[PDB]
Amino acid sequence: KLHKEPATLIKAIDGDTVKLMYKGQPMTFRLLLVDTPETKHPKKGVEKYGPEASAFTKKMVENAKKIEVEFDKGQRTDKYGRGLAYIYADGKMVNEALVRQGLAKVAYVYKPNNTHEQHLRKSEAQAKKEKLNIWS
Ligand SMILES: Cc1cn([C@H]2C[C@H](OP(=O)(O)O)[C@@H](COP(=O)(O)O)O2)c(=O)[nH]c1=O
Ligand SMILES: [Ca+2]
Repeated sequence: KLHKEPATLIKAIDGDTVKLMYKGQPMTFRLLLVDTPETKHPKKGVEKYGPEASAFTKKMVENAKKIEVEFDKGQRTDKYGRGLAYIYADGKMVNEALVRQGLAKVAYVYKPNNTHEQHLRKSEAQAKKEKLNIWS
C-alpha cells in the first residue's frame, strides 16, 4: 500500500533529519524508525558517531539524482510538525543504510508506522554482529 513520491533536497540537518521540498512546500522530515546520535542538543552534548552519521546522510542525499519520500500507514507528521517518512536516495533507503552501517539504532517504533521494522531490525542485527561503529 505504501507509495514513493518525489521530493527535492533543500538541506541535510543531521543524521536523521533533512529538509526537503515536497509538493511545492519546504518541510522538515524526520526519518522513521531510527535514531542517530545527537549533535545539537545541549543536554546530550555531541554524542559519539553523531558527526559521522550526519556526514553519511548528507553525502547520500546530496549526491543523489533522485530523492523519494515514502509515508507509512499512520501519522504523517510528529508533534514538531516534521514529516515522518522513509527516504530513498536513488532507490536506496537512507533509514536502512544508516542502520546497516551501525550509525543508527532502530528506535521510536510507534504502531502502525512500522511497516519496515523487521527489515531494519535485520540490518541492525547484522551491524551488531559485525561490530560496526555504534556496536564496536
Ligand atoms: C522518529 C520519531 C520521533 N518522534 C518524536 C519522539 C521524540 O520526542 P521528544 O523530543 O519529546 O523526546 C522526538 C525524537 O526526535 P529526535 O531524535 O530528532 O530528537 O521526536 C515521534 O513523535 N515520532 C517518530 O516517529
Ligand atoms: Ca536523533
